[PDB]
Amino acid sequence: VNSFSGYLKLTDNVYIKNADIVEEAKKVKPTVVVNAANVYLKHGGGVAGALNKATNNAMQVESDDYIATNGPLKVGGSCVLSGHNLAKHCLHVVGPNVNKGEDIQLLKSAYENFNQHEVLLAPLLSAGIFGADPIHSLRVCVDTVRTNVYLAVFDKNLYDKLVSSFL
Ligand SMILES: O[C@H]1CCC[C@@H]1Nc1ncnc2[nH]ccc12
Ligand SMILES: [Cl-]
Repeated sequence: VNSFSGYLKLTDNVYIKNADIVEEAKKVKPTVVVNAANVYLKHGGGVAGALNKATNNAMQVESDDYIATNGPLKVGGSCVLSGHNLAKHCLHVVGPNVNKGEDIQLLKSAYENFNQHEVLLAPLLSAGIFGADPIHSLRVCVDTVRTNVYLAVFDKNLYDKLVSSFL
């Protein structure tokens, strides 16, 4: 039993809700919140900009030190950093950005990072301003993640579309 509330159950391990991931994180304080990161951990917009804003830019400060030490992530890769005031940990995961020409096949690799954590609050990778089809992202999530994932979908219209079209 966990404290996630109001989710629709899609499969044995995947749950979905129309919610602002920032407000959800502040309520649940999950062990792991997933960020929709880029390889530079430059948290400018979308989920990343919103999460970082909610940390008062502490996420960005921590991320800049991470990059200065380690260099950029790989597309499809991840790193674990602090969750600041939102969660114990933030798993920064880089899905391919279609608006940069990146290989959509890398979306499965991106979701594989979730399997290193027993429970996660997460967005749909590569959706939104990353330019992929969210229906496809949900399908890859369900077919790749085996741990317990609670998906927050900001856009109510998209949420309803994702539920109604889910196979
Ligand atoms: O699932 C994500 C992945 C792409 C579209 C969805 N959008 C959001 N859902 C919830 N909170 C959010 N805060 C900022 C953006 C956002
Ligand atoms: Cl977005």
